[PDB]
Amino acid sequence: MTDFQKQFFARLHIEEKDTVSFEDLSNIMYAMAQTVPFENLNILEKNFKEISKENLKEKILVNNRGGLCYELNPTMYYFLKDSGFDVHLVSGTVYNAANSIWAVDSGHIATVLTHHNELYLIEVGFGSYLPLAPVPFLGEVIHSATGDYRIRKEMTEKGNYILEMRKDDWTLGYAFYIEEVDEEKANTAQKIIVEHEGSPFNKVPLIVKLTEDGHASLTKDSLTVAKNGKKTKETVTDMQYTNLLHSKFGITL
Ligand SMILES: C[N+]1(CCCS(=O)(=O)[O-])CCCCC1
Repeated sequence: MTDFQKQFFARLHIEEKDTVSFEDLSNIMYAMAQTVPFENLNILEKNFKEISKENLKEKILVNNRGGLCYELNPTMYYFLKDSGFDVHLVSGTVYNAANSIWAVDSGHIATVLTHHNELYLIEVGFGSYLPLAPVPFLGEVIHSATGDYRIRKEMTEKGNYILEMRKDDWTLGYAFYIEEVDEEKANTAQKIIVEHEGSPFNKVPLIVKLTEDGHASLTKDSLTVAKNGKKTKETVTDMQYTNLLHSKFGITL
């Protein structure tokens, strides 16, 4: 068991395990969603670092922060790698179904896992749109509390595969290429999301995390808490913003 693995189990508040199985992945992903939030604050504080195993262990596992896709998915990638799984990073581009257009090119990073000769997409970083389990490339629908998810082989101008989702009809989440990439592509996604003028993540604070009974979202101005059949939206002032970061998301800057 490496230090990365130990800090990871600790971060997720789940049992240490010297042998991690495939059947375990779903519950680790669920635990990761409950504990590690999607957040962009290091872009705004201008203290993002190079994407690496050490920097990420320190930011996410030691300092109990969250991150964006190019931080959360490589984090899981490293955990999965030390756990003996055959894993790879892939690059893609998110689609903005609302406005019917692509997000910034090559802004997304994700993880693919090989088990028993079959491919699974491991997705823990796509905001709150989380499958909470591996998504089989064979095409099977994964049902989670955040919605439905499936992979399709499909050439677009942003990849040769797609992650589709709902919840009302199937809509494109992101397109990606199955071709393997490394940390340098991850650092490039960061640069893109930090710098590009059309990036959704370099203007205002954005923090989301799943919870027991739904999810919670925070911005410069408002806190949204969704439970089942109930949503609360409320204004947040600068004075309440530090407490909320800590109390709802375990974030201390
Ligand atoms: C296929 N598509 C996405 C459609 C968007 S939908 O929400 O309906 O799934 C349209 C532009 C070409 C590449 C992406």
